[PDB]
Amino acid sequence: MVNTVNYFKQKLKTEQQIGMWVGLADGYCAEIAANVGYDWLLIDGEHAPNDVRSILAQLQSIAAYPSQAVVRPVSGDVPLIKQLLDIGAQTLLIPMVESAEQAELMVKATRYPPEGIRGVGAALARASRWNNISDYLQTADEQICLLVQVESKKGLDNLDEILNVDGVDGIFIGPADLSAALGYRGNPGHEFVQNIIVQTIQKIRAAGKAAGILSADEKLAKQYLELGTEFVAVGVDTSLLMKSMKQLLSKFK
Amino acid sequence: MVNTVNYFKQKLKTEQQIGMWVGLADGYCAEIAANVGYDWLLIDGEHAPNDVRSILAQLQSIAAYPSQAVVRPVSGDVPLIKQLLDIGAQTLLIPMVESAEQAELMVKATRYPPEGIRGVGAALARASRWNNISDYLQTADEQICLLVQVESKKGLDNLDEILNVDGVDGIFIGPADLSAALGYRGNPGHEFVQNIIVQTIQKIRAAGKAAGILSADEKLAKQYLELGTEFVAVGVDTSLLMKSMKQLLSKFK
Amino acid sequence: MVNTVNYFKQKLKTEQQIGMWVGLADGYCAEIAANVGYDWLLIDGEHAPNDVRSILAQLQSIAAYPSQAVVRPVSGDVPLIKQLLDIGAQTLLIPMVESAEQAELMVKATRYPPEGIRGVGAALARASRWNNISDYLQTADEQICLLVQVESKKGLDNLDEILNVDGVDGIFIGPADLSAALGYRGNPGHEFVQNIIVQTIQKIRAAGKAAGILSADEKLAKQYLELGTEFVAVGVDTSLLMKSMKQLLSKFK
Amino acid sequence: MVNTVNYFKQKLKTEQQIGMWVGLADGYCAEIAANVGYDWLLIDGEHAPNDVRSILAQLQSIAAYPSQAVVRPVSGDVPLIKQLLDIGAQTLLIPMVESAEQAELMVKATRYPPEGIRGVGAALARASRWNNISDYLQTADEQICLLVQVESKKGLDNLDEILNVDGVDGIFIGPADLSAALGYRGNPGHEFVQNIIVQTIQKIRAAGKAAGILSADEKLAKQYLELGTEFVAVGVDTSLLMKSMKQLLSKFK
Amino acid sequence: MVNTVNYFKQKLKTEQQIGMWVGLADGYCAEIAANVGYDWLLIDGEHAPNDVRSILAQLQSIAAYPSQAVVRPVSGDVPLIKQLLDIGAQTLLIPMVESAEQAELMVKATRYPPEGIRGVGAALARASRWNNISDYLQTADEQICLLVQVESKKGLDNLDEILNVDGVDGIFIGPADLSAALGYRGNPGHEFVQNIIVQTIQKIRAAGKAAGILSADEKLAKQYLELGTEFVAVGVDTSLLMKSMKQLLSKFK
Amino acid sequence: MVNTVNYFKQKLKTEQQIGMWVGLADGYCAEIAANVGYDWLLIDGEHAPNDVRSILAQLQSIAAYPSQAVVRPVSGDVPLIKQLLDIGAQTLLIPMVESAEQAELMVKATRYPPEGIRGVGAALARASRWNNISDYLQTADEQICLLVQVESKKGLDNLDEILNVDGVDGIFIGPADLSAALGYRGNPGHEFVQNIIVQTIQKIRAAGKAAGILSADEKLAKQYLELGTEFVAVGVDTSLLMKSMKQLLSKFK
Ligand SMILES: [Ca+2]
Ligand SMILES: [Ca+2]
Ligand SMILES: [Co+2]
Ligand SMILES: [Co+2]
Ligand SMILES: [Co+2]
Ligand SMILES: [Co+2]
Ligand SMILES: [Co+2]
Ligand SMILES: [Co+2]
Repeated sequence: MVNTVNYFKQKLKTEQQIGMWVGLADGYCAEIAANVGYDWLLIDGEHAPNDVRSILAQLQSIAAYPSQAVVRPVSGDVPLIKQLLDIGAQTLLIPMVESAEQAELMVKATRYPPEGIRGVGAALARASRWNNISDYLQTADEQICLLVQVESKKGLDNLDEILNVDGVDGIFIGPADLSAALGYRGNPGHEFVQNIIVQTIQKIRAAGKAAGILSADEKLAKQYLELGTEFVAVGVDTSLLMKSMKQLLSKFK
Repeated sequence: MVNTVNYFKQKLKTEQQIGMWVGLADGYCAEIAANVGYDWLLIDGEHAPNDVRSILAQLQSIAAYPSQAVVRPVSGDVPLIKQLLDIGAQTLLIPMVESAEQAELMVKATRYPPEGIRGVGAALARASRWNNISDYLQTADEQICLLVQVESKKGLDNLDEILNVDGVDGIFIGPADLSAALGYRGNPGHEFVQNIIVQTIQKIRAAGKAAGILSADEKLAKQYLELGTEFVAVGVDTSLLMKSMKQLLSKFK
Repeated sequence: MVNTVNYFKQKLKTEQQIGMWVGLADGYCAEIAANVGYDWLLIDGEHAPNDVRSILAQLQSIAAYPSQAVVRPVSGDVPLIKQLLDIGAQTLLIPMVESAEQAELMVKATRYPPEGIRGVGAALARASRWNNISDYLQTADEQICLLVQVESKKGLDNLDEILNVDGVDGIFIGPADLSAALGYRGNPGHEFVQNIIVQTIQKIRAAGKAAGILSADEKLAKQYLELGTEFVAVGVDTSLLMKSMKQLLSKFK
Repeated sequence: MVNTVNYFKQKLKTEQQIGMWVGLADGYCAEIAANVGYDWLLIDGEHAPNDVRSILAQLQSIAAYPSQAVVRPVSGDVPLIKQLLDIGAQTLLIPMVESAEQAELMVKATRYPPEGIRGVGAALARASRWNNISDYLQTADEQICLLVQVESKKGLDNLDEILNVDGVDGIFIGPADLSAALGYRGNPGHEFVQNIIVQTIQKIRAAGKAAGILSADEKLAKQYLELGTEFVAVGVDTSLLMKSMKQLLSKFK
Repeated sequence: MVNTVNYFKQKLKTEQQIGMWVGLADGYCAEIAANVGYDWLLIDGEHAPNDVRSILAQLQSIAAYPSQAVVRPVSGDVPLIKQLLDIGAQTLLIPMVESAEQAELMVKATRYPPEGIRGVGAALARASRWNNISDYLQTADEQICLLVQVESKKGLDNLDEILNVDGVDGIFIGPADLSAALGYRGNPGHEFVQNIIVQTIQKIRAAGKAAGILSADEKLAKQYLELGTEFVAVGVDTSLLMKSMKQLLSKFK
Repeated sequence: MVNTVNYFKQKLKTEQQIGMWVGLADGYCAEIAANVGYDWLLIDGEHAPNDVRSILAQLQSIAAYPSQAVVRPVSGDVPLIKQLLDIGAQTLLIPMVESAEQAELMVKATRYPPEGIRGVGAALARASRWNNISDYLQTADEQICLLVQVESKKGLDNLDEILNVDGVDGIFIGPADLSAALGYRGNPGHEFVQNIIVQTIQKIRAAGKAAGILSADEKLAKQYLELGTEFVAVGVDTSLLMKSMKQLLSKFK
């Protein structure tokens, strides 16, 4: 078997990828999302009740479908990153990255020694298909994609330094965390926050990195796509389930 | 503690109850549905991948919310009915009921001896809260609600006989199974099928039983409500999740 | 490896075995019960929310301890009996047995062809330790113990016929089901029910079969032990957990 | 989306398919087996500790790989067959089929009304991908494959009658059950049993049905393949795991 | 919907709340405890085999009952605190707190930016009921309760400094960890330890914070209640289950 | 009950113990491995998808068998070490230990106060069998075994200092991590790596510590055993499952 090609990583340079957030924390729900045709699915290990074992079930569900899986760990924890790579997550989204030093550690966390610090256990890993990918330890690094989130004042204070880190493939803006950090908690739509988001996207792309964001607001998501943003998540499974059920009940009250 | 009052059962005689089908087969998804404000939630043990233990998890999730739980077992199996009653399901929907003899057996299956055949194990049952409901064995039968499905030609051939069974609280029409049985599989909206459904609702209510149905078609659901139908399910969680995600992607293709 | 000796089965002829009912439906809770020193533990697949997979977890927990496991299936279902034997349950308690014909079918359900109808799949079974017990198919039948419950008027109407069935090792009286069947639901302590229970124990033992019963009432359990009853369950984990927590709170209200 | 093509079913007429028995009862273990390249994988719901939910996890794991899934239910139970078809199993292996009447019921159990009795719930089914396969109710029946086991004296007594059932795609011989039924329990390799197995394969193929069998004995498996047997399982995951670990330890004792 | 009111937090100033430790690590066992009538239940993520997903199941079980849930994480880990708040734990008990600097970080860990560092993901959170609590991001902080444990010499060495931290609602004394730290492991009942515990309760209350403790010793628990201690846990589910089963067996040996 | 004797720990001084790596992450698979007769089984929480709860299930499965369990946590995390000790793991293997300061912290992490920092919660712990081991807090420390991995250049740079740490019972060499660290990723069999491994084994034993290693290469494993290596793992369950299934298929292609 040849290593699974990371099409998400390649497409950061060739197209704009439409994403769906997956926080229903279940292999069955992840498969429903996988049937829709999103370019990427974000399995959320930060804000949904997921662990390594439930994330594995969802990677297994999604794997039969063309949608590319991206996993968000609860934090930039090196041993947790090791665990998510070995169950076969090829793209990671690291929340709350705030310095070039932290970004560089996340780069090393995703790469094998001697250049990085990813723990080596290919005999046990779904990532290598238990060494059925015979050259995995030589071909693994090439298909791993590292995305970091800028979503705090400290992240914005270190943006230019993070953008000079080789191995950071993309910077994703978190509007909820960022609007809260800016003293506009629950009000990311305010011009003060949106002007910072637009300037941040423009700086990310000017440094030759992919820019990403999540917005469930169709107008904002379309504006971000018009600006060239490479990976845009346009909704959240929990939100869509709740709103679809509420909108239906409202027709009958 | 006093036995949990079956408000669904009482409301069969006082109002029209709006329902949501729950087939995501998970305590977390069932809780999301429980927050919307449906009069009843149908935990589907027939057409969703559920078992006694996953149904228990969903009963526990939903129990904090006013929505009334209704459980559909995979068939009219007396021992499975016993298991679902003991985990605390107070309303059952029995699929593919086809004779007064089968309906009478379902009545007995839901009632304690000596009048019925429900196995007695109150020390172990969530239904009795492990005997924290001190008079459960005296008060249980009063709060159990039995619904049977008519959804085959043989069911229609025995409709008047089923409607004379004391202990059948409601008859629910299954349009998918019924349209297939009539040789209109996938086409319940045909006049041939709909004229039979309307006639059947009228006969159910004329016999003093509650009538029920599911339709994700807003026009048909509203027509059934205009006809007086007492318990109408107006959508399905799996369907709403898939459609909401597809409609969103179509805005960005 | 030699087949696991069924000490419960041997001890039916040599001592009085004290039992604990296990309805907490969990490997962790079953292990806590296994540490106490009961002669037998009843994993309840009838009145607790158990399935083949949760019963397996509990057999695995209990297996490190001297307590003998007895499993109760939800009914006398031949294919379910096959499944419980292959995960390694060596003693079964069949609820609501009502005829010698049904008892004879339960005997055959527990024995390999050609004499019985137990499905053969030793390569897959924990019972054979996946054929690490090399002579399992020759030694299995000898260590299987069949217990049947008499707990209805029909069971009492067929008691002498059930007691003449070769392969029925023990008859267990269910006081909850039996008192309900007799029109004394929730009142097994009444003399009318107790006189029938005592006569039934005396007839079971006179026919050379082991007699069994459950009572959480210490006086009744001691009376049953004085009468020679071979397997007496003296309490229920769910009941003891609830009562211990209530009694403690009552000291502080 | 078009309905998943059942390549196993097509290949019954064009090649000899090599199978692996999957009884480790786990999505992770099923994926390991799926990477090897077997033509078919048998998810065993009869002799491994599986239920609808664990079988679903395994179908989801295997679905990313070319290996075709076949599911064996615990018995020819119509409602369980409905549940396994809805989670998306397209090929079923029914144990212990013993009459043309039972084989005909299994045919109807796998087909929609009005010609069959498969319950209709496409909105909830992974089989229809929750109606994302838009024409599922018209295209489903064509891709369902029914295999029945002949593995008892009564099955052999009804072989010619079972072989005349339209809709039975294959007859699979169970050597463990059959050798036990014949009074050679644990000794299927005896000439008395093997002559019956060879004669039975010849009759199945002479009637234009596919013949199948399991043997972990390489010589017997190769003999069955030389006889033209269409679907041959050549080993069992639990057996291979145990033997590989024992053989390794024996090098070091 | 309005944010769930934290009655435990309010009652720290108005009454003495009686608690039960929940370490059976299971939604079913947590529900049994929830039925008893304790003022609070401690879901132990430090000393029972719990994770975010098993804690969620227990929050869902308990939520239908008046008992207030308190969750203990395995350590004062900021990302784990984020995960437990989002699944809807409103009161946290942080073990082994040893400085005002660590206590201040735990305060920030429980509050949204810009004043704290709690990660913002309300669309995904049971805490916000997936934004069905429409003003959650404005109302959340008010209903969060932070308890810290003093249970080491370093904790006692920083007691006055911890008691001056605004946002620490209560200090809980851990007698097991504290007696071990003092060189009296397994002997918290010694006067040397008890004089320190009483002095510590007095200092906690003198500083205007709530004092808490666990003791399964009825005399010590009543003494702590006489001293004004605001939140007293009086037993442990695992302990009560084991002791109740052992006491029963001892009546029959 | 007396504390479970750690025979693995004792045998470090009296014999050479043969090990199997257990990464199938499942109680059922761990039991299969436990039946084979390995001296020790390594439950891998670093490179297999395990968490505290799945490791508990595996300890419960294995506990009925003489094979000694060793658990590898994902990293030398003090709170995770506490959790693994409380579920009853008596031998820990800490990956990537790189200093005497880190080794000394791991020693303290495994011992109760006042000499160590292991959190005290014996009422809740399987380790104490919920205090059914009445003297657990006095007898626990004696039966705990600490193994640390040297598998990086920094570990080799601190080998003599790690070997002087009292409480380190064994040093285990990780050939995958070490060969990668040395710039021979995937090529541990190179003489440059093997000469370092042999020298490292000789130094470990010269300091009076137990030496350990994993190799699935029979020749290398036998060489390490001839050198006196005290604990040698000779294979991996995931590898043996994959290779056994591939080797079988290759006989039939
Ligand atoms: Ca199950
Ligand atoms: Ca978990
Ligand atoms: Co964020
Ligand atoms: Co239907
Ligand atoms: Co009974
Ligand atoms: Co068979
Ligand atoms: Co403590
Ligand atoms: Co390593």
